[PDB]
Amino acid sequence: MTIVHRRLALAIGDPHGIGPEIALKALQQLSATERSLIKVYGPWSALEQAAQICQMESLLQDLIHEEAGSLAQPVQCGEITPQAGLSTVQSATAAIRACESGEVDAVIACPHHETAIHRAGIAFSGYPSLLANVLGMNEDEVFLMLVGAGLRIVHVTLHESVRSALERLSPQLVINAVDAAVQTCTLLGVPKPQVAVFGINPHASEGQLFGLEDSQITVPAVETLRKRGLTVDGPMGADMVLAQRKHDLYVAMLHDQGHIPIKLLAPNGASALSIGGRVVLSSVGHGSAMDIAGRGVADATALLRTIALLGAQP
Amino acid sequence: MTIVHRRLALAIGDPHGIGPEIALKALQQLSATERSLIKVYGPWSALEQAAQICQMESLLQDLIHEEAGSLAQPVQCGEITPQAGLSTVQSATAAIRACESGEVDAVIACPHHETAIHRAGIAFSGYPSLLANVLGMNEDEVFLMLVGAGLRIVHVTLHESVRSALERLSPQLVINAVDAAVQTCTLLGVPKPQVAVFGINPHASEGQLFGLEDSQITVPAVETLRKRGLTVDGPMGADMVLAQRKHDLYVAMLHDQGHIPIKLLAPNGASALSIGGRVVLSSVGHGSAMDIAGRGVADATALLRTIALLGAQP
Ligand SMILES: O=C(O)c1cc(O)ccc1O
Ligand SMILES: O=C(O)c1cc(O)ccc1O
Ligand SMILES: [Cl-]
Ligand SMILES: [Zn+2]
Ligand SMILES: [Zn+2]
Repeated sequence: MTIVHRRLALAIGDPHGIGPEIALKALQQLSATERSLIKVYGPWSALEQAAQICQMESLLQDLIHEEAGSLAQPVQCGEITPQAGLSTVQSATAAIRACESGEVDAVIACPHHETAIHRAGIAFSGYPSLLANVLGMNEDEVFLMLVGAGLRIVHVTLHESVRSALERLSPQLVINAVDAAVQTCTLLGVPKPQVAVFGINPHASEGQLFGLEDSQITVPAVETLRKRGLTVDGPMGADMVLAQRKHDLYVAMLHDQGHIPIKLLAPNGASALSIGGRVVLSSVGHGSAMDIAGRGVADATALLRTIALLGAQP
Repeated sequence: MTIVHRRLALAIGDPHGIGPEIALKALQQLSATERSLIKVYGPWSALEQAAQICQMESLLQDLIHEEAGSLAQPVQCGEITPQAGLSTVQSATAAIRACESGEVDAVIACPHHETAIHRAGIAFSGYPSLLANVLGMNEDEVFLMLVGAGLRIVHVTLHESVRSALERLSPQLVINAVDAAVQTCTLLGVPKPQVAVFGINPHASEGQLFGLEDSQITVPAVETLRKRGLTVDGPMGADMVLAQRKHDLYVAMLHDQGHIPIKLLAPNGASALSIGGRVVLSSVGHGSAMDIAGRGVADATALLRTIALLGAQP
């Protein structure tokens, strides 16, 4: 059964971690045709290392590959180094540039190590930020969509105090979040999705009874999106709309509104998609696992599921 | 199977609705011993009416009853009247006063009709507010706990703008909410609960990276609760802790944090418990059903489940 129905870039993550290993393990399970659709970005030495541990030398031949994040020294499985940190960011940057340019349709980034990246002197708050830099966009014009248990939830704000989020919220920012999420839905295999916008305040403010914010922010936003031809319900109380389960995309105003449901229904298998300017990037749901790196016992189910998600048939 | 292990007050709700009918139907399914623990508050005429339609006159004898919300005219099943609206509020007020005074340990309110109550010139936002008035407490000193799919979630703030809730939050307010919820856990059959406190900010502020609020409010609150002998984890990110499902009580900081999960896992079969002073009050999850009122088609499963919850063995 085929799962890859488009061209993907696979950035192999921290080359001292399990990233390289899970990359090979995942690709091995795909057919030849499927493998020809996945271009692997990262240092070749890391991949040779993982091949020898995993007995997958045969596979390296049939691998489309672009050298990125080359190492100046041998691979040290399980060690945190700035060298590995830079490699990580260079591989992901290459993958993203390939997607920006149209050479691939999406990017999957294998696990990084924040310490590694930090020690290299590189600021990194997440894949949202990274994606912003590379494309030269504002950090807040890149959005996180969680996907899990059939729920797709884009977040208009993310990793800041609730106060800070509320101060930042505006009609335009919501419109941008939806625009990004709707295009992403095309990739995922839902070309014209039915959208629901969450209320900032409880029950979407109940007119103005529980706040003015929804009347100033979410209501204008929805009316514009409707006048531009989009099918959008709301603002409605997050709690209520989610329970109905009659929409393809939900638009959370705050981190917890979208994160709580996803993690409740999918405490392991949720994908996190950073989306900006025609680039969709998903991390893999776990860390670099330095404790097991290079012992060849890492599961590549998560990565495979991530490939199935970004690879869906239109 | 016994389900009533303590003294309960049953306010029969709108006397033109199904409240009277489901009251009799529920009580009928209980044993004699169980019935002696339930004191029914409401007009006797409504109960005679429901008996005669449902052929349950035998039961009225063995019913502990206090006249409340008497009607000045015959019962008109299926009609919305201010008379029925007042009856509703008087019955519930009596039930609550019986709980306040220590005559019963909890209160169950059968369905009301908002229009009925409104036409009587009575303000009514919900059972939390009503409970506040009757006891003469501030609306913010009463807490809503939702119960459903194994989850019990008390809310420290409720029905106000997110900004307003954040402005209200304080160590003491959290401690109060927990104190109320923990006593309620005793009633519900969980003497020594394991508690988890949600973060105000995403990831409980991530030290102080995503705000100072958790270090000012939730962290102090937890340390006090621990020093007073409670087993309390957190503050932790709402999303994360909920997914673990290793706690008996969760403490939401905002409406949506607690409401989203409950409604998602239990779009029916969820209880709403208003708790203030020693009083625990639950609604039934449905309306007065004027379309069927007095046609003998109402099920009392929902009410019976509500009795099982507030009636649980210590
Ligand atoms: O699961 C989270 O709280 C989360 C953490 C991140 O670093 C990035 C996106 C997320 O959704
Ligand atoms: O579930 C809700 O949003 C809700 C609505 C109300 O009208 C009263 C209490 C609640 O908890
Ligand atoms: Cl009375
Ligand atoms: Zn997060
Ligand atoms: Zn509500």
